[PDB]
Amino acid sequence: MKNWKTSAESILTTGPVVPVIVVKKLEHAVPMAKALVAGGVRVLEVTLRTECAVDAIRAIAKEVPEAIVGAGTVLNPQQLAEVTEAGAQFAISPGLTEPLLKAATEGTIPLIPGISTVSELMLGMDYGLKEFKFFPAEANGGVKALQAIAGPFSQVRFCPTGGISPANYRDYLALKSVLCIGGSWLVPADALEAGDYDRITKLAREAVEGAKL
Amino acid sequence: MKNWKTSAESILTTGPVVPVIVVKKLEHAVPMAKALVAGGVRVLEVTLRTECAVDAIRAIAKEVPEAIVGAGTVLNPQQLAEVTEAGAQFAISPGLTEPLLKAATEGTIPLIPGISTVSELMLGMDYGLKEFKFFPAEANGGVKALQAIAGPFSQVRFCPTGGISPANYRDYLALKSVLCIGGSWLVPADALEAGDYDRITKLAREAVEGAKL
Amino acid sequence: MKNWKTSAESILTTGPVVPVIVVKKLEHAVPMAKALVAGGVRVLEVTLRTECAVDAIRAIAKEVPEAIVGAGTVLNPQQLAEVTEAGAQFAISPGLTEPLLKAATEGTIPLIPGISTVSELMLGMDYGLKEFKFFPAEANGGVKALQAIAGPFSQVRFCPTGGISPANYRDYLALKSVLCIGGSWLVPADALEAGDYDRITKLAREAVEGAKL
Repeated sequence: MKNWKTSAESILTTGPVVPVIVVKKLEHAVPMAKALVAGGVRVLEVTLRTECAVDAIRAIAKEVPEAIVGAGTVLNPQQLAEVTEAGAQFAISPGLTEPLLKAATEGTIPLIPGISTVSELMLGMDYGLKEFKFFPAEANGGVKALQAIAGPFSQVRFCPTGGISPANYRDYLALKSVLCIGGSWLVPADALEAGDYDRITKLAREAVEGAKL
Repeated sequence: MKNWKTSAESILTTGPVVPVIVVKKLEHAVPMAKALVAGGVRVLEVTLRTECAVDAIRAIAKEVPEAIVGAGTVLNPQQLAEVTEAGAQFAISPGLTEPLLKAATEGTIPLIPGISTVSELMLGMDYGLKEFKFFPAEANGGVKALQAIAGPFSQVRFCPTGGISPANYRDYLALKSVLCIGGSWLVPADALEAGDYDRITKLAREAVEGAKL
Repeated sequence: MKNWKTSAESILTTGPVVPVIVVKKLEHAVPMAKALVAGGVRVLEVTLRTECAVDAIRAIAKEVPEAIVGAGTVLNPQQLAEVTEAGAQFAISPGLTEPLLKAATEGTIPLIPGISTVSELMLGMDYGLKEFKFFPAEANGGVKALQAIAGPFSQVRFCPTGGISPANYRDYLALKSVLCIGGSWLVPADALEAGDYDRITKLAREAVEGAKL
C-alpha cells in the first residue's frame, strides 16, 4: 500500500489471534503487553474505548519492543492522527468511511477496516485495500455469511471479530479467506483488574495452541 | 447539532413509542393525531408513502399543534426540504446517504436516519449525528445484532423499528442504547380507514403502559 | 436508464432463474450455454471469476445468439468497460460503489447491482436504478428482510442471490418485489467436467417448471 511501510497483511499473519484490548488503568498497560508477548501473542490492538487508551499505546510502544502495538476502534481521521503520533503500528476500525480510508491511505500506518457487506468491501477495495476485518462476525452471519461474502472475492483476506471465542475461533481460522481472528477473551477485565498477569499469559498460550490444527 | 433548534435526542426521548404512520385519506389525519395524543403518544411519524402524506403533516401541524409531527420515508434532500417547508418538526429515513445527511445538517430539523451496519453508523457520525434508527430491526438480527453494532459506540442511541410489536418491544426498550422504538401497530390500516379512533387511543395507551421499565 | 435499450427490468423478467456461472475452461462455455437454453434458461450470468471469463462471454454471444449473455462480479468501471466491449448484454455486481454506478449510467448496458442494506439501496436509487440484486440473500435476512424493505420502497424490484436453491427459490419468487432468482445449482462443477450436459438441461428444466406458481 505505497505509503505503508508495514503491510496490513503482515499484521494479520503475524499470529492466529489478535487481542482486542480494553485497558482502563494505564498502569496495567505494559505488564499486560509483556504478559501477552510471554504467551506468544505479539500484535496487540488497544481499543480507543478508554481515557488511557492512547497513553497505553505510547507506553507499550516504547517499553515492549517485542510486541507490535496498534489502535482499535479508530473511527475517524482525527483519531487516526492521534494513534499515529502516539506510536501505533497499525489501525483497526469497526467499519469504514471514505474520510477514514483516504486519511489512512495517505497516512503512514496500515489500516485494517471492518466491513459487513460487499458494497463496504468494494468501497475499501476502491482505495486499494485487500485485508479487512469482518465485524461483528457473529452478528454478520458467522462463518456462512463470511463464506458467501468472500465468495466473489478470491484475493481478499479477512480478520473476523465479534462473538469469536475459544469455542468457535477454529471454525473461522479454517476458512481460506481468513488470516486470523480477533478476540477479547485473552485480556479479561476481571483478570486485568486483579493484576493476574500469569492468567493473561496462559490464555494467550492456550489461544495460540488451540489454533494449531 | 448547530442548525437544529430541536435536538434529535429530544424527539426520541419524548416517549417510548413512535408510531410509523401510513395515512391514505387526508381527512383521517387530524382525528388520528388527536386520538394518538389522547392515548399519550405525540411523536407522529407521517411516512411519505402516500399522496396526501405532505398535506397530512400540514393539517396535523395546524390543527393539532400539541403533537410533534414529522416525516418518515424521507429519501433525499428534495423530500427533506418539502416536509420541512410543510411544517415537519423532524425527519426519519429508513437509511442514509451523504446527500441526505449533508442537507439535513444544513437544514433546520433533526433527521434520525436508519442504519444497519457500523460503516453506516460511522458515516452518520461523520456528520455529527448521535441518534439513529436501526432498520429493519428484526431482519438485521434483532436485539443481538444491535448490541454487537452498538458495542464500540457508547455515546450513540437508537430507535429500532421493523418487526417490533407488543410481543418484543420491551426486549429493545430494555437496552441501554435504545431510547425508544417505532411501530405500526398503533394505527392499523383498517381502524384508520374505518375512522375508529377509540381503538387507536386504546392501542396507544396500552403501548405506553406496556413499555414501563 | 436514459442509455439502456434493454432495461434491467427486461433482463430480470425474462425468466424465473438466472444461473450464476463460473467457467473454468473456455470451450466448456458454449456446450454449457446451449445446455441451459435447451432447458428453458436464456439469461446467463458469466462471473468474472476466471481467466477465460471474458472469452466465454464472447464465445457464448457468438455461438448462442438466443442466450442473453451477461457478466457477473463486475466490480469497477474498468471491468464494466471490458465486458461491455466483449459483448456482454448486461452487468451484475456483488455490491455497488459510486464509481461503478456512474460508469454504468454512462455506459451502454444495464447494470443490476447488489445491495444488502436500505442505505445501499438508497445510494443506487440516487443514481436512478430501480432493479437490484439482493446478495447475499440468506445472510441479508432472507425473505423477511426483503418484505421489510417493500414497506418504504414499493416500486423497487429485486433479483435475490446467495443461498437460494430449489428448496427455497419459490419462497422468494412469491414476493411481489422479486422478479427472478439467482443461483449456481443449475451447473454443478462436477457435471461440467464430467461432460454431463443432460444433467444441466434437466436441472434447468426442473428449475423453470418448479417456479410456476
